Amino acid sequence: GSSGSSGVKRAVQKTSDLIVLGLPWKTTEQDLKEYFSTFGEVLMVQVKKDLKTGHSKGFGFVRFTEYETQVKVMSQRHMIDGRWCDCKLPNSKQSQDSGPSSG
Repeated sequence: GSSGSSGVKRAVQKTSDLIVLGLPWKTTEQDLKEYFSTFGEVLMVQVKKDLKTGHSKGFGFVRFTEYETQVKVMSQRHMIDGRWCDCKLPNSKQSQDSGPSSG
């Protein structure tokens, strides 16, 4: 079958906001700051929540002070409150709107 890639999308870039998927509800922005702070120092913390049910979307945005910290974070996984969470970079697929919002 057709399968096999040589050198995945690799482009030079500096520290950037990382999106976390598989986050619990109990865990909030304030809690995430303390948890993530364990790796070093939290530079940015945010938790996305729905408006239909009010329950967290299960994902949010976070940024570390050191690029090495954020990079090493995305490399390995982390168990928050016994829940499985993964850190990945935001792609075109998900483009959170801001300021100028049509509507």
